[PDB]
Amino acid sequence: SIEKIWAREILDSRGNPTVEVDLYTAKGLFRAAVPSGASTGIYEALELRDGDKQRYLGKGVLKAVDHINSTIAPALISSGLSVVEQEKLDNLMLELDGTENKSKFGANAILGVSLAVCKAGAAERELPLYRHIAQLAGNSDLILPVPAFNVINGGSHAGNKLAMQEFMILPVGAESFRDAMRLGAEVYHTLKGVIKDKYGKDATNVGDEGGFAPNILENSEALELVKEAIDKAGYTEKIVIGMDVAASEFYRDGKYDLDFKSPTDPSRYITGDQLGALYQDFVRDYPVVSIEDPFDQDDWAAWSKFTANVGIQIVGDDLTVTNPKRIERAVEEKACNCLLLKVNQIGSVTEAIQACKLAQENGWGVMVSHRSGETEDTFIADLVVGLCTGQIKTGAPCRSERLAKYNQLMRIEEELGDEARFAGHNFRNPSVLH
Amino acid sequence: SIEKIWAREILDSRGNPTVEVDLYTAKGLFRAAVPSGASTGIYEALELRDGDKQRYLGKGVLKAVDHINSTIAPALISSGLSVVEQEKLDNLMLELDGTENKSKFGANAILGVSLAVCKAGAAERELPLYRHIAQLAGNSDLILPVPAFNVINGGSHAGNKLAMQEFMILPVGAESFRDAMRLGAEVYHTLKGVIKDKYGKDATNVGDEGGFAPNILENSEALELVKEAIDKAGYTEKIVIGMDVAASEFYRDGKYDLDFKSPTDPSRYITGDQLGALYQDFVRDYPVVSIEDPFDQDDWAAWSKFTANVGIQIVGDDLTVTNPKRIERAVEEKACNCLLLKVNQIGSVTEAIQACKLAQENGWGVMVSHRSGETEDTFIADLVVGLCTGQIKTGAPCRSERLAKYNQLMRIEEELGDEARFAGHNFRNPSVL
Ligand SMILES: [Cl-]
Ligand SMILES: [Mg+2]
Ligand SMILES: [Mg+2]
Ligand SMILES: [Mg+2]
Repeated sequence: SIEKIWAREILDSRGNPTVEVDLYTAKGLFRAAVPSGASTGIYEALELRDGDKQRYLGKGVLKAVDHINSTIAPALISSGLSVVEQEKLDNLMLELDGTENKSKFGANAILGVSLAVCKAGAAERELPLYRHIAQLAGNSDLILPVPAFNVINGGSHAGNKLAMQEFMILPVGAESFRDAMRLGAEVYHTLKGVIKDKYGKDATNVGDEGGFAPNILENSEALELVKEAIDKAGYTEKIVIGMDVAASEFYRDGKYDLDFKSPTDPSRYITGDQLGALYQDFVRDYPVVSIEDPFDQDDWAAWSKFTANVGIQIVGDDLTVTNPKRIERAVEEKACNCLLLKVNQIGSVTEAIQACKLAQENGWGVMVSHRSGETEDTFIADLVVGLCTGQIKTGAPCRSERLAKYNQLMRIEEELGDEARFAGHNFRNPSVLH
Repeated sequence: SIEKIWAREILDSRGNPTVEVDLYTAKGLFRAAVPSGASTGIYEALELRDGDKQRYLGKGVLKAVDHINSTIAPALISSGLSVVEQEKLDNLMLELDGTENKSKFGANAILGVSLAVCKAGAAERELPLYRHIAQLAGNSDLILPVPAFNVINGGSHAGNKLAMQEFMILPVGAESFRDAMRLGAEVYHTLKGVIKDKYGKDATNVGDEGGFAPNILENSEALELVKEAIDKAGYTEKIVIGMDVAASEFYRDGKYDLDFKSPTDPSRYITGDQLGALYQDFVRDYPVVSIEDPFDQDDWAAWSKFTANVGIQIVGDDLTVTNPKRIERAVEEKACNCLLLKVNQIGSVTEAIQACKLAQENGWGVMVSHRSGETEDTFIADLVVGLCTGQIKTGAPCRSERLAKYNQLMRIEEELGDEARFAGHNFRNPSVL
């Protein structure tokens, strides 16, 4: 039932071009936009960039836009398939591309259409997007996720020495999602004053995801600042800490560099075992309940060893790239126990849902995720609810490419009323709350 | 007519609560959100905050929301008025409020509904939002505005010694609005590198509007950095600079302090004349074609004198605070020649349009503006096009509460097709195009 499709180039939260797709049906216009990461794993589906240095510094996405309007569009229209057939329409583009990593049209082109298709499908069945997604996934009793706000940005997301990428707070003890937003925001505002008083005002500017980017090096200090903010806000024991190390960003010849943003100096490099011993101290001295990408995307041995020696959540991101093939290996080698779900790491809604179900069926938790480069699109809000993962990270409660998703989640909770439950302390496995 | 009105509390780009309204008609759902404003004041409309220091540091807006759901909503529904009747519906809310500055219900409450009504009205007319606004204002020759990107911040918006508040780049030489976005984005990224190499990576983070706030004191240094970025990007002949001094922030005992962020010392204070002399140098040495709030909101003498002695655009912000009465005085005293248009500062769509037309009818330019605390709402994009102001400032090309507007403007340009026209070098008076 697809009448027409038109893609365009828009700008993401960092000012870089990205793909946006408008899809028309008898129900009206449905548009979606595609995110873009900065710390991208080498195994992620291909993000097709034009490479025209004389334009957007080679970051244009006209090629991906043209593939959509000139090749993908006519094909989906010809199929005559209803937009409710997410799997059939997605597989169609997959075949049309014909490559494993979507290197012909680009994962950004395919995903742009896939997303618009899903929104049109929900309208076709007269249902909110989150409910439609739930049916596509095979879920009934939906639930609001615990939000993980990245309030201190480091790594390749900020201008500071801080090597680790994200320090997140999770309002596990909130009464509802709306309440979770309040605690998150309150801690964030308290944290601004905590940082300002110790490092000055020039340390309250933010990184790509809205978290403060203080001029610090020690990751322990970041944790200390967050913990102090939590306590000062009066939410100790109601808010826990999450981390995204994104170790692949500072992996240097088997070793790890916790100061890679400074002039290269191998003498400061540390081994995997040392890095792991550091994490143990963090989990011991701080309320750290989740650590994402603690080791390089290829350093499997380190993942298995660490995970087997911790009782917290270990999240695969660059390790798994929302890819079933990589997920299968991680589950067999018990490399981690949670999957970070990024629709643009694989390239289609169908594959993302499949990756999610695969993790869930193996006892893994699943945290839906934005990319460091986001747009005003809010698809992941409805996605996390429909997939009942119980957890999502989509930024600090700062910068609207972040708030747009959090605001949408509050609207979802409002619409569901007493039909949905907050994940709370069961963010790892909310299927028990039903 | 209106079937239902439901308001809720959402978070703005800084993490503070604000008002969002859902308006229902036979046509469907129409929602809009309100940007950050001011709770206190004497001229501008005031936003109503809860004041509960225990909740959101006292920045909640539950009261404003309550007024919409338990008061405004039922009143507008009963009237049976069509959403196409913007003026009548807005007037009804103004009378329901009673105050002169919308201090009872809150400017954020009234504007929220006003914005939703306008979006719903456009649907009833079966027209895009920018077109509906154009008809409400009496315009037909729509025009795409030149964007003014705030890439370097100072004053109260930064932790540096830099006194002046905003340093913007305007792609007046762009071929279209889409092209203007590319130029702005390319210069922004180029600027980031220039700052990283000169000040260090630790100075490449962004402020509330997405611009950079390097540790600098000299205002000429900020201009120098922007100029270098423009040149390095290769657009020296297509991009000019706009400034927002926000002089009210450093106005001291009838004088001005270009280092007010340092320990008080009136011996460094400068007079209006001296401050104007500095601007004179900025205009001669850099491609500055526009300066906002060069003097205090009450220092009328300095405004009129400066405007009469320069040829650049002079924009009233705190001076005019989007207020008809203030605008009238500024017009009669020739204090400035451009109105910064902040819808939430007046409180209603109807009143904002009237303030815009008042300015335009008096030979003034008009630059639509965002607020420090923005939302994912894109209303002002359609507004600047429908009003044909020729210029808008809604952030650096960074942080989506800014990009949402810019992307929407690109969609509008695309929608206009061949009829699309870019203000370009005539951003001050697109009336000629
Ligand atoms: Cl403002
Ligand atoms: Mg990454
Ligand atoms: Mg990650
Ligand atoms: Mg101003």
